[PDB]
Parts: sequence; C-alpha cells; structure tokens
Amino acid sequence: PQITLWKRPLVTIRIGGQLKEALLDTGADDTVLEEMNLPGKWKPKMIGGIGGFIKVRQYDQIPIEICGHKAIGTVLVGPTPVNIIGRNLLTQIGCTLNF
Amino acid sequence: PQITLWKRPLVTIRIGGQLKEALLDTGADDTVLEEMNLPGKWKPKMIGGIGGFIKVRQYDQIPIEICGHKAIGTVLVGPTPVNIIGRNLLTQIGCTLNF
Ligand SMILES: Cc1cccc(C)c1OCC(=O)N[C@@H](Cc1ccccc1)[C@@H](O)C[C@H](Cc1ccccc1)NC(=O)[C@H](C(C)C)N1CCCNC1=O
Repeated sequence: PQITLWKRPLVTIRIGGQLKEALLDTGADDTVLEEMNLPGKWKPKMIGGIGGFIKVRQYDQIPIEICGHKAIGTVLVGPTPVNIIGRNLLTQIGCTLNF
Repeated sequence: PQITLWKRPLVTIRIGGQLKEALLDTGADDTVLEEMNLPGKWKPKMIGGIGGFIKVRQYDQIPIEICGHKAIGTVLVGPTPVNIIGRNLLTQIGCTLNF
C-alpha cells in the first residue's frame, strides 16, 4: 500500500485476539500500546516523548498483524495517549518513506 | 529519495540560512524545532504528547527546505527533544509511507 499523510496514518493491528487502532510512526524507535495483559516475561523501561518520559513494560517476540502483514518483535505496554507502531516493526513489514 | 527505517530518518533541513538535523515523523501532526530565533510575530501555544505538555511558539508561513524540497508552512519552536518535521510539511514535499 501507499499511505498519504493528509491525516494521521492510523491502521488496524491485531494481537492475540485483540484489535486496536495504531499510528504508523517513523519518529518512534519502538512500538507502544496502552492497556494489555500480554503473556510472558517483561522488563521495565522508560521511553521519551515530546513532554518527557513514561514507564512501560517491554515484551519481546510478540506476534502482531498490521494491515494483513505478519510481524513479530518487541511490544511495549504503557500509558501512551495513542497506540504507536514504531520502526522496530515498520521495518519488518517493509515500510519506507518516499518523496 | 527512499528512506528506510533501520535507523532514525534524520535528514538535513535548511531554515533561515541555518542547517539542522530533523526527524521525518509521520507520527507528528505538527513541525516542532528546538529553541531558535525566527523573525515574525509568533503565537504562544501548548502541545501535549507522550510525557505531557510543552510550551511552544507558533510561526506561520515559514520557508523550510527538506532534502532540497521546498516547503512554506507552520513551524513550532520550543523545548522539543529533537527537531521534528511533521505531516503539515511532509505532505508539502510529497512524502508518503509505502510497503
Ligand atoms: C521516540 C520513541 C522511542 C521509543 C518508543 C516510542 C514510542 C518513541 O516515540 C514516542 C513519541 O512520542 N514520538 C514522537 C516524536 C518524538 C521523538 C523523540 C522525542 C520526542 C518526540 C512522535 O513520533 C509521536 C507522537 C504521538 C502522539 C502522542 C500523544 C498524542 C498525540 C500524538 N506525536 C507527538 O507527540 C506530536 C508532536 C511531536 C507534535 N503531537 C503532539 C501534539 C498533538 N499531536 C501530535 O502529533
């Protein structure tokens, strides 16, 4: 697909039975979703946004489907105002910026 | 150009004869640059994201050259952690996400 940037590039993502709306975000190093009880081990982490840092839980090797494209990798969970798909997963679905 | 996402999509911009490094950010509605002096009558503004809110100065109709592509639009100036080129200017230079 080609995705223009006239509005926020919001897409449907799927993880283990849950559907969520998430931002395709080239300015984010990693992927963060709010409110979800993922399975497995996790470790605490701090990530920086425009106003400062939030605390998140880092889950590794989590399968996620984004616009029908399968991926697997690190998913952070914490109090993000908007669900974000970051570069760690964007690369996995073959996403580039073009102009 | 095509820009991949294994690394941060940092590119050189030119504004008021100054060269700066800025992030091409599909997750940003607005363009926000680190503290600098720009001429013109700016309006005080607040923006909130991950980590909360910052105070910025909104300058309108500012020319900026992004990888040799000319844009003229709104630029926010304040204590952003990194120079950010948002969708308002990315659309002016014909930038899309593709996968
Ligand atoms: C940098 C990073 C590292 C690891 C993991 C993650 C998720 C990371 O990214 C976190 C992050 O906030 N990145 C931002 C840019 C960034 C990178 C590095 C440091 C600081 C910031 C940006 O791309 C996304 C973020 C999304 C957002 C969040 C809450 C509300 C609305 C939007 N967008 C915004 O904050 C924008 C700003 C930039 C104008 N924004 C806020 C006003 C309303 N609308 C809007 O679009």
